[PDB]
Amino acid sequence: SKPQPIAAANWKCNGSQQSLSELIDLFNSTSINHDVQCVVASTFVHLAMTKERLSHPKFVIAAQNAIAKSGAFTGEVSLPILKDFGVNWIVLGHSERRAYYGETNEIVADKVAAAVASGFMVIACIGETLQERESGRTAVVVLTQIAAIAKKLKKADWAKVVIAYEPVWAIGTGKVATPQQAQEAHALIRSWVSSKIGADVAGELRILYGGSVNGKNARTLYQQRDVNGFLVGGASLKPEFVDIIKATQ
Amino acid sequence: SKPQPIAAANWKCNGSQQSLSELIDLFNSTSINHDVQCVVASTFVHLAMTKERLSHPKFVIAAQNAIAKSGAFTGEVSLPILKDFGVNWIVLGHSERRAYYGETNEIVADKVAAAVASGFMVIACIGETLQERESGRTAVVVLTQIAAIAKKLKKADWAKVVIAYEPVWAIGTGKVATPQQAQEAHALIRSWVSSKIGADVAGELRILYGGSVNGKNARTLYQQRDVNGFLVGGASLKPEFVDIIKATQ
Ligand SMILES: O=C(O)CCP(=O)(O)O
Repeated sequence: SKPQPIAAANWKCNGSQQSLSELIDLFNSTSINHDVQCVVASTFVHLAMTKERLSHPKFVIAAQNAIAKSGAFTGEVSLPILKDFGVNWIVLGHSERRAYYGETNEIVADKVAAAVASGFMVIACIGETLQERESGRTAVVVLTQIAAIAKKLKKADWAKVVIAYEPVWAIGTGKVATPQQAQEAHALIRSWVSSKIGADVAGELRILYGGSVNGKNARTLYQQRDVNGFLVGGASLKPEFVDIIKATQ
Repeated sequence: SKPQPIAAANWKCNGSQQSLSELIDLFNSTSINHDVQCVVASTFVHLAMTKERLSHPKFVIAAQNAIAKSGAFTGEVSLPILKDFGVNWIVLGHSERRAYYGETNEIVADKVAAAVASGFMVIACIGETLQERESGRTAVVVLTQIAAIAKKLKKADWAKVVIAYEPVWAIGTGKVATPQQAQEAHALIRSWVSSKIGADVAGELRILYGGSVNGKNARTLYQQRDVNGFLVGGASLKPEFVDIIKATQ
């Protein structure tokens, strides 16, 4: 017995009106018969189009980032802005952002807290590098990530949180990650939550696999005990995302 | 005589749907009797609502930032995405991006270069901080900034560039630079431009003032030989933006 799965599509910084419109269309067609939460996370610029055009009852929209308050932050987009706009979902603290845009754990932690406080469903990202992994530092890092986030949350706040574990060590590196390696990590996050936050929170918590997933492997990855869905990059700009959703039962 | 002035609104990370509709209705209501190019830079999230609703022939819509190419940059927007969406103007290198989000002169220069390659009209922000001004270093700072941009740009490119001079210490503080401070700063930029690029280019270039511009101060700032207009933060969220516009006459 698992919680409700989530098939999240992180379109990242990609797409055109034309190409996206098409994909939206493929999606609304999809017959999904089980309890799953489909999430399409578009660029800020594509939100409106996606909003109007996505009609499927299992699909909800997410933004790929946000700052906490409004004000003088040229080029940024805030939680109030998003909330007014009718977005209740958010990806926070992705790998690409921690790398290229200076997202310390504490910045992420703060963002998650702000979001949770504004009523969003947060897909908060954690995950270690090839360097970190290699040097025997996996658990230390992942637990620190989750702990930093954990601090600012009250127990009741966990209902608003989804964790996506990203194997950074396996992305762009050459390395392969097996379903047992996903699961090793997944189970260690849940361990942590169970232990510090509580078994009841633990049981309900969605831990999405945030690494390389496609139509071929998603069923297998899904087979694992602590894999509750996916945060999809590549395969999300594609028709196979539909197999990704199916693979969640 | 002078080049065609610009009056740009930098809404920054601010706004509500209804609030912006309102300004836009006002803006559409306004009869701009003189040749001025009016710009509205709204958040990414509102580019749709701005583009669809903003009717006035003297107004363009602009983005507050972008990255050069599309790819795996979760949270970010690229030039190609903006170009696709019918946005042809961009504000780049803003003080708040340089400060908070580590945008170096290198980064700005690269962004600008790419933006002009892709056929955008670019408002490039340059300006010293309080510390530098008090240290006597303003000259060095502004030139280094302008020269960085210059490196990446060949002659013709200049046609699509607009230079915004915004002293950090005047950004939403109340400390509007005097007309004398602005005019000496603006002249310096132009004397560097004529020297390095060409006199032909220097007379064509627009150089804008930004930092604590309101309806009151605007007319005098504008009277200075080398002041081609304004980049307005705060007063752009108000009906006084209109006053600032009429000030470029
Ligand atoms: O930084 C800007 O672009 C304008 C700052 P102000 O709000 O003082 O006009």
